[PDB]
Amino acid sequence: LSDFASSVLAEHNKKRALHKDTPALSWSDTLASYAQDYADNYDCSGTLTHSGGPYGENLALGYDGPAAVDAWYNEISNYDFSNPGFSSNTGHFTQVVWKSTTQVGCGIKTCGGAWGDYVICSYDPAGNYEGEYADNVEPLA
Ligand SMILES: [Mg+2]
Repeated sequence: LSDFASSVLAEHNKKRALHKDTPALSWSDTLASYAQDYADNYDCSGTLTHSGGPYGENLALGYDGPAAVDAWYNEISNYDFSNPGFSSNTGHFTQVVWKSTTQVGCGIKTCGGAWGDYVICSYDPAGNYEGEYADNVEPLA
């Protein structure tokens, strides 16, 4: 794996191990080809829009690879494990730790000095299935 791929995969697994019964991810070359193509074509507008593809997806603007994973994960501060499910400010975290997700692949592209890096990670199987959060988003162990 490349330095970007290794550091990003490692950051996912460092976080997932903090949670009960959550296995590590592996890198997928096909997922990364998908994500890097979307990163290649990103319009550097400052707006984050999902690709609408078949995989799970996390997006960030202004962080390198590992720092993006860190920011996604830090949404745990808004997650109420007593009331699991989706919210606009927890969906990145729940995809990072989604138990049934087994593979991740990501891409990156600079958007200049005013935006920093655009980072997209694609996930297979996808996370954030409504009604399945309790089975796939475990509490801190
Ligand atoms: Mg996103």
